[PDB]
Amino acid sequence: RKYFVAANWKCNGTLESIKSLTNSFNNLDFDPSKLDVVVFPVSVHYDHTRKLLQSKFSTGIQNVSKFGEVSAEIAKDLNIEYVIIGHFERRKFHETDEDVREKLQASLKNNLKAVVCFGESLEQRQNKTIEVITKQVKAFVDLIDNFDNVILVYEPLWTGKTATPEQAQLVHKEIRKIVKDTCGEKQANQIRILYGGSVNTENCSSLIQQEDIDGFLVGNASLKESFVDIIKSAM
Amino acid sequence: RKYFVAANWKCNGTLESIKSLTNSFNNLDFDPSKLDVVVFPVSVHYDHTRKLLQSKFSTGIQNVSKFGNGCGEVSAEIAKDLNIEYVIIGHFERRKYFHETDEDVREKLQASLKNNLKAVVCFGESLEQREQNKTIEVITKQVKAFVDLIDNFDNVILVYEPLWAIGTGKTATPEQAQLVHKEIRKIVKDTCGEKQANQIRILYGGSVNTENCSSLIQQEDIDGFLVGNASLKESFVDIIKSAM
Ligand code: NA
Ligand code: NA
Repeated sequence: RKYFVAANWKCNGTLESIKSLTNSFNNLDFDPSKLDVVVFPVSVHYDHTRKLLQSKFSTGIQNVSKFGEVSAEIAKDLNIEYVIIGHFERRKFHETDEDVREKLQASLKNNLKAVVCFGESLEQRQNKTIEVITKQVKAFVDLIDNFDNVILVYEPLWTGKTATPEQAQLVHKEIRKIVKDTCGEKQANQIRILYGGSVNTENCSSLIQQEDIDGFLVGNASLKESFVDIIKSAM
Repeated sequence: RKYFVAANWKCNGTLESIKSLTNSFNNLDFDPSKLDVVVFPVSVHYDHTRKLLQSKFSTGIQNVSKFGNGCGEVSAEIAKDLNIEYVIIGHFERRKYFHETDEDVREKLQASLKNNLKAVVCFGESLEQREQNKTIEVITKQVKAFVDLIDNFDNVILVYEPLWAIGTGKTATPEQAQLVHKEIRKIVKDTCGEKQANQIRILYGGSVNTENCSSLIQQEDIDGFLVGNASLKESFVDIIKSAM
């Protein structure tokens, strides 16, 4: 299964900053049949970003409507390949597990690929981690039609605490067993589970080495040149 | 006051349908020094739309974040960097489906005006509110939530959305609309002064079609429209024509 590294630029960038940053990304020699690399710019930067990045990179948008909203139909029509669903920022705009299920159903009926985010809070980590994550995942997992095309992301919302690569691997493990339980062992073995906590050039190798971590959804470190080194950890 | 006609495409369009629609719009001869016509396409259609439209049309986006730069949001800063001239704030759909509050509207307007954007600011009362004689109460509270932020009164445009006559069965008439706009205008007179109240554009944001536009625009305190699905049509040109 293909490792997958994603740049979530969140609400950042200017037309010049994107030219320079996409240029440095372009400089990276990687094989896209080996490794998926996905850039998620702000909506109004999408066409600019998609033009500038080479075809070896995929692109997506950071949210999609279950119905100011970008509909899945509109994304389909523009050849926009990926959408992010359920990012904790969106949940903390009050997005619920039901909204996440319903966005995924909308995206999948339109031939979109989805990067779906979940994970447990500090308080829930009352030893409620597998419970919280089993509920979050069961809320949408039955919708998955092709297990190459839905990418899960564990976001350790649990603050002044840091997650170790061991603690990440343990939650990945249990997500892939939730999937195995709920959908089958071959499905679980197919699905990419990315780490979506704090990822930088210094801890990325320790995480990608982990048996159940297949890449990353990267926030602030993906606004820098050196994001190419996070990609290189996955090469 | 120049009249002001806005096309809110809401969640609609493809690339070819936009090429076709923008071509029809470009065929209309109006004087943009006498009439403001603003198109608000979906975010991912903005670049395409702005290229296809002639300069007589202004453009904008349908929502803006209250947070600056720092998932899913377009900041006022990013908009200003893209030379996006207008934003829509407070549309009923955002108040309904995203829980947008009067506080969010104020902060969005604050972020917008600090970044040199012009703002189309929507408000309006529900059926239940109107039935309890709360029209004036609710509109006063909604307008007072942001009205002290307005500097140049050409650069903020108010929109009355009669939620009570949107998907309720109920229809509003032009007299009913005019009465509300007059009340809105006195709110602005009472809070910012006579000159500012007579400068500000107040649009009707209820159901606007080829059928009703002229009945609406002719009322004294109705200065235009924020038009939804009727703006996804070539005959949007005839709505503009009533304001010409
Ligand atoms: Na791995
Ligand atoms: Na009038």
